[PDB]
Amino acid sequence: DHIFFEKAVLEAPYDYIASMPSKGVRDQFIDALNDWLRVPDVKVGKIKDAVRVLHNSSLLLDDFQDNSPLRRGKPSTHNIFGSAQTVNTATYSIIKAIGQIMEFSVQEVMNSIMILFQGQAMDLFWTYNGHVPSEEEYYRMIDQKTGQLFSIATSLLLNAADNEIPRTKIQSCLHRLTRLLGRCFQIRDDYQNLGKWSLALIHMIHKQRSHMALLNVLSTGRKHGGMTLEQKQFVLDIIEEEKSLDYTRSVMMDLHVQLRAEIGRIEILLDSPNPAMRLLLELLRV
Amino acid sequence: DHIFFEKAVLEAPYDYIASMPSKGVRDQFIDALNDWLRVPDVKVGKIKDAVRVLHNSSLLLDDFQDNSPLRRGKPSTHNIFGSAQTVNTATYSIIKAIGQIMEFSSVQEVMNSIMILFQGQAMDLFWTYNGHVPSEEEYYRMIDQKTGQLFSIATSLLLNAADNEIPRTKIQSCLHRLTRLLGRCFQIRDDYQNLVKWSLALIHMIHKQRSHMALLNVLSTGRKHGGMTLEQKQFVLDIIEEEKSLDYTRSVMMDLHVQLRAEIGRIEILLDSPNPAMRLLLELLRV
Amino acid sequence: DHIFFEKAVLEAPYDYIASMPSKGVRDQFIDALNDWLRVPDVKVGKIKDAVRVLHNSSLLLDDFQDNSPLRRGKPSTHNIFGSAQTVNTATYSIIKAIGQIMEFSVQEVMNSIMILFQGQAMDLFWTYNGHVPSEEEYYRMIDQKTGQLFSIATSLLLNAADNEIPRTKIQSCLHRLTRLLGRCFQIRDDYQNLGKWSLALIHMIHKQRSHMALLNVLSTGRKHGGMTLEQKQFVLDIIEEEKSLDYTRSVMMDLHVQLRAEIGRIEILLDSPNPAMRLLLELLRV
Amino acid sequence: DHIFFEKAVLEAPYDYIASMPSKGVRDQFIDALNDWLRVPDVKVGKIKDAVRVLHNSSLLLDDFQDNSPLRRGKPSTHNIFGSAQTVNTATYSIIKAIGQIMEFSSVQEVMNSIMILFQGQAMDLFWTYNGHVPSEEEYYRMIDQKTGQLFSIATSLLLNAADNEIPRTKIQSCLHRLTRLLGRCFQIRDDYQNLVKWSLALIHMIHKQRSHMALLNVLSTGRKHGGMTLEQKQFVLDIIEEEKSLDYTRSVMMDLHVQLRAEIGRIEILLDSPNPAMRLLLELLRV
Amino acid sequence: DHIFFEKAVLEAPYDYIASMPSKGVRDQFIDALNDWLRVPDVKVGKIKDAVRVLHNSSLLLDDFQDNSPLRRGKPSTHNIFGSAQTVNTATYSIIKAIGQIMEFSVQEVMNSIMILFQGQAMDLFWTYNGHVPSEEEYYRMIDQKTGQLFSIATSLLLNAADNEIPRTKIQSCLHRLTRLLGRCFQIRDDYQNLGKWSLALIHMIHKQRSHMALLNVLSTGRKHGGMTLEQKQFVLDIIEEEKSLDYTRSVMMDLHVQLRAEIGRIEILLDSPNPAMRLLLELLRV
Amino acid sequence: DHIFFEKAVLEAPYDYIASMPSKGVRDQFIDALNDWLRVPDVKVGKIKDAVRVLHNSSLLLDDFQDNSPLRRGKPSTHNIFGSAQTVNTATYSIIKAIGQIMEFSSVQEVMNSIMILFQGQAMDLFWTYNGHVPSEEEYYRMIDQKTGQLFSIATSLLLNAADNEIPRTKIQSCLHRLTRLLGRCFQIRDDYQNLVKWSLALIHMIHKQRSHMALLNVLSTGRKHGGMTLEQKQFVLDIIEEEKSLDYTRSVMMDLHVQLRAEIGRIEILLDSPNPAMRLLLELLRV
Repeated sequence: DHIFFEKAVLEAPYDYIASMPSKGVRDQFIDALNDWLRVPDVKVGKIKDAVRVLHNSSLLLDDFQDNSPLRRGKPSTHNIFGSAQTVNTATYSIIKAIGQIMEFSVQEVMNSIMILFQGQAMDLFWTYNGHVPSEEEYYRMIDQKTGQLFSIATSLLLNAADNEIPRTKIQSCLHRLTRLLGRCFQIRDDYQNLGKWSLALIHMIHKQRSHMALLNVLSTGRKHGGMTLEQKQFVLDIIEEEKSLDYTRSVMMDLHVQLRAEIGRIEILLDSPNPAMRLLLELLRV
Repeated sequence: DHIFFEKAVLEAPYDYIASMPSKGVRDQFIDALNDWLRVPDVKVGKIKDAVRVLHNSSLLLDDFQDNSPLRRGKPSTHNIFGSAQTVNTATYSIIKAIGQIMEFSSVQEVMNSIMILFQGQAMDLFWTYNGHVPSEEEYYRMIDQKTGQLFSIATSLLLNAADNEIPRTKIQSCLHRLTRLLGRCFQIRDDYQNLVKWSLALIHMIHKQRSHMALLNVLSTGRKHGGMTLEQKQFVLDIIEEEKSLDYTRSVMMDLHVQLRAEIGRIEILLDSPNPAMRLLLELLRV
Repeated sequence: DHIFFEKAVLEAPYDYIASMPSKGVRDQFIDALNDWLRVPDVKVGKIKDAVRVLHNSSLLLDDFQDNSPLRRGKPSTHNIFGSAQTVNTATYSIIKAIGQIMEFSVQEVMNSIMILFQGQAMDLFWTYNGHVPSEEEYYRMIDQKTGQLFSIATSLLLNAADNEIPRTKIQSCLHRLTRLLGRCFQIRDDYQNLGKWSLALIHMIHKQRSHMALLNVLSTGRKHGGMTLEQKQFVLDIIEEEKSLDYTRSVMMDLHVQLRAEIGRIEILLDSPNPAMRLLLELLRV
Repeated sequence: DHIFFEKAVLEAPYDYIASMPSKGVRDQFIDALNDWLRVPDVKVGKIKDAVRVLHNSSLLLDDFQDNSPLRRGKPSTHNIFGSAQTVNTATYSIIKAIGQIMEFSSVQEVMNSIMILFQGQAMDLFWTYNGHVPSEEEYYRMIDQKTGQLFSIATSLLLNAADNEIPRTKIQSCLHRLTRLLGRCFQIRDDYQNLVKWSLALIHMIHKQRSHMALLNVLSTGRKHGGMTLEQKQFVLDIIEEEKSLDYTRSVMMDLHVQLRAEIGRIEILLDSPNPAMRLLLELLRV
Repeated sequence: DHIFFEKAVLEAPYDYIASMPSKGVRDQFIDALNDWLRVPDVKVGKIKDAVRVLHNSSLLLDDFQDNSPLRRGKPSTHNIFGSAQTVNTATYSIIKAIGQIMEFSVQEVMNSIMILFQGQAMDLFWTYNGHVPSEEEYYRMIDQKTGQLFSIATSLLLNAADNEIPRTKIQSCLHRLTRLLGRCFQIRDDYQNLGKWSLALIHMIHKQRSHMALLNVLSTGRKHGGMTLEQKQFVLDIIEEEKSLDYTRSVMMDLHVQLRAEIGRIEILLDSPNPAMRLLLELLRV
Repeated sequence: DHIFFEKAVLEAPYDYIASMPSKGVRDQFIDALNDWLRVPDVKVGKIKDAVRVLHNSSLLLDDFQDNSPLRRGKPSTHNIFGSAQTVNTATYSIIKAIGQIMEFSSVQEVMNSIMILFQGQAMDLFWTYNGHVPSEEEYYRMIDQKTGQLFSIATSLLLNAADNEIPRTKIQSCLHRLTRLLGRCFQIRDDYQNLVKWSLALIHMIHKQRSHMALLNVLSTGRKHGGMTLEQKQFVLDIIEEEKSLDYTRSVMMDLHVQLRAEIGRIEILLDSPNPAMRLLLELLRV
């Protein structure tokens, strides 16, 4: 009656970003995963819906301060509803997502979600206090979020997997695959400007030599809550001349080698070749 | 450890406001309620700890961007960690609280209890951002959805762990009615104390009283500035005091005390237990 | 001597906007009106001059805070002289205009001008406190300003009308015509973005259904003293999909029917067909 | 009614500052002036009411964007209604005042009287915005155009309604000379009181005294910041006090009192009426 | 060891702007001057290096607050290191420059540099307190900076001049030439937008008539620490219609006449025609 | 004159802070040092004047953009002349100071002495802007490069003009060691006084003590805001006082006094001159 109006208020900021183009690597991963596990279409639908809400809510919490517009006539959610409403809808949406998950123990599910916020905590902490994460810390952070969200999807699918697949023989390789895939996806994605960092930027800072100019723009942007368009150009130009993108390409090639090995290992564990998964891996390049 | 370090980062904004001195009404209500239910001290402790986390996280989530200090050597949590870390920690803390609830237990019922709090806050944030002053009825409905609901959650948890010699089914209806009305009484009183985000006096003066141009305009000035300074606040106060709208609040509270005293009596009779603790709590919530 | 310098200071902000292109619908209306009344060219000149000063001064008072530039190298008057000088010149110019009018009773003339500020008061009041005017209030506001300024011109012309036209038989229809024409002109003009409002925007809010997104951008722009370019795009897109411009077109078609009736009624009262007035009405379309 | 509501909106910013306590000099001057002219109490009331509206509207028009509160529970009109509503109401109020003037009456002469006020304000706003410090002569010419002119308007209105047994033509010249000089005396005094927008002391120190680098630069700092804070103001004050430029103000005021006392005497002789009220007013305008 | 790192910090903001394109009129002047004096290539190199450091450091002190980017991906030095580091590096660089100069008396060298700051003082003073310099004051300011920097180069070269040139017979004409050349270069350069001023703008203000609009934008920009793009357009448009660029062209033509006379006088003092110097003069036109 | 006017413009920001009351330690150290070297009063006067110009110019160069007033009627130099004029005057004043140094004299040695000050300031500005908290060792190296160096410059100048009966070569090594250690002692003390840009206590608590999350985050908050307000400062202070890191400062200063008293004694023996002035100065630099 009047409660439908209240719900419409509560979910208005969510419905806003939920209409944006997703560029669904995650759903393509779940589809590829299900070519092995063969979970009923009805179930993977709910699992997709669950992790999407989880992913969308992550974005709302991430971009609740963002002022830059999303599309042509679509401002940031913050520029429609303000920070407070955005944050409140986001927190509610996560809890609703967890409630939806509880249909497919309790403490285990809660812990899996909470790891995501452990990851975000480190990312936020480092950003706010001006720490450039080492490559090792960068990876651990990715594992606790982008990799973790991927892991949640994998676990839910394994739980609802067809009765003719051996879950215990496969759970091992499946999560090693998931962790490496999320890392590969995140590294690839952070590369597609040149997240807040990149493998190139991180390596350049920590590897060798003085780039006083670079240290100082980052501090400048940090003081201003981000860098301008010119400053970003400047940082890209430094990275391009130091040949630091070549390091990223080296790591990714090795990452594909590790991942192609994991897939074949699983393809042999089951009697199922997975071109879809190998296809997805091949499209996460350079 | 290095995961202990990661935990310390995550909990750091929570540990900050958690050291602030609390109001005390919530724990006092639980103690007064337990004089009936006689829940084991260990269990009420966990229940107290759980709703406190739930309460502190609520504070963090709506104070994540105000700039006024809490005490002299205590800036706002926002002015220590920033909005992002504050909001992230807060959201984590709520999930951690829900995990703690289940630990001493239905799953969907627990979730629905928590989510009501955000439906109530959604309306609060909606009205504020779009310059709508709540009607007295909407103001109550919001209070029931939040402050009344958090009290309700505490009540539900106590009932489930009540000593096996009290009749939970005979007492359940009366107990939740008492809880809702007391949360309202607590909130109205609290908003009143803070007057001299809304107030029953301010609500009544806008809807059932005729055109005050300076009041409406100074509210819009504050609404589009994030908040009013002291002189604007004082100006709003001065208007309320000359129109004697504070008397309306006094009237509602007195009637609310009558309802509540009657509700306590019914429960003091259903059980064979007089509750001077609950009645004292009621009396201290004066306007 | 030195007083010429002082006057040049006082009227500098006025001379600034007075050189802008007017897009004179008002003067075309006065010309069309004079095809009936046949007021001496010298007199309509002074009347045109009077209402223009009145209109220009209205703009100065309206845009004394505006930061957006007018033309290519022409910033807002505020960005040349500041708010204080702009406001002071504006108020002076209105009083001078009234003095000029007093050549063509006193309390009646003063009252006619004061109605304009009654209209602006409601517009400013609603804008500042976040009230979206109903269609009825929107009309009453238009009648008290854009329609009122038009009415002032009509009255002045009627007063100086040729001796062979019956003022008493015509005054009735003439002011009904003027009120409807100003309304039609304002509705048409507010449409030419998609004033601060529009008939479409007003109707959409008040007619039917929840557009949470729409309510919230308006509140956001209100807090910021106007919306950005993206937010305006967003509002247009919502109105375009809700087919709300179709309501405006419906009202305008009806408005032209009422107005064509008024013109013919006057064309028959006198023995004078007025193609110029009908031409003007036909160009205020969609 | 619904037009009464519209009126209330329009007059709301005016009703706000109209409740502030006034200086009182203007009404006192009119009373002292009426001890000569013996205008019917009803008429001087309307004249007082008219120039007050004219005065209040002037305040609104140049205080439409300063952010400092007037009293403790009284923020600036700007900080209640905003600039737009303040400016719109003010402009309306001036026109309403002019309409009131005609009501108890030439048309063009009345308009010209009002428009002088804006010519004077134009120069004030011009010099301020472009960082020009007025010469003492320009400072007087501005005062005559505004504060002196408003007093002049009051004088003209009183004269026109004067008791039929006083010779208006014999007294007119002396009366306007007195009015101009008293407006100047009132303004110089007032600016002096506010020192310890300009001041006679500050004007004199810049033009007839040699190079003070810190003073000029701190003025430019304030001019491009909208205004100086207290320490900058205090700094400006400290410079004026050590250069003893305040003594120059004292000198001008003493000479002004001599001129004014002589002017009152001439009028006290043209009429057979000593005016202790006007002389008391003069004496109270001390530096 | 660690001191190399400290030096790299200290000189990081200097190395930043030192890589920018110079558009070296100054070096072309020194080359032209050396066609007479014939100072050893090694020495003019150090002299060029000295005045460049001096010039670069001048820029750092001038633009330590500037927010506008220099090139495509090169923000202002202020937007990399902040004002404090920029100012500190600048002051250090001047002192190092003076130390470098001391290889080619002491009080005379110090005084020559200090004149530069006397010039900047007047420029900064006038800008901050809203004084438009007269043409005479404009010239004296130029002589104390742009002309003075040119004079420093001339003096250093004269000191190291070949033994077969008469320094005493030439010092007179050489410094008159230098002063006039710097003035001509600065006037030409200030013209290449339409420094903070121009000969046209200065003349227009001081020559004749009221341009209220012009006075008020300048005050507006002054309050805002500079004018926007539109305001600058507006100022150019006023100058272009008042035919004030014609005054600049008049002064420059006369300046070339004076300068061509000085060059020939020197060409006859020595037995050396200097096409390079005359070439440089010819390229400082309009 | 019209060049005297130009000079007045140039020196105006310098003349402003030059009238502020000085700390006095620098001149007191020179006087105590001259009790050994017996430099003619005329010469030490010029040396004092020179290092003062050098010191005042340093203040101007790093206070050219802070907005807090110095006294009640004394705003920051920045808030009188702006950053540009302040920075320009400061840079000129340093060059003028160097010219004064040469006047009462090597050229390259004098320049190198001055340039060390900017190498030290470069590190200070670098660490601050990029959020690096100096290690105790780096903190000392910076102090030696600046405050210690300015003292060193004064020492070198005194030595060169010392009375011909004191052995400069026998005393040079001990004198510079004393100078460096005293500059450090003066700076540590001064930073300590300002606690209750860095401080030895704050430095020690971050590096040799374990994870304080609120401290690090509030520093970053201030670092990206240009500076902390009073409550943030007070909050930082409250943390230092409960961790008793102030005791570490006390320990270093006591050990520093032991070293310095030993150094004075060696010089009191190399010369036949006890220096109660230098020892008193040492003792007054207490923590």
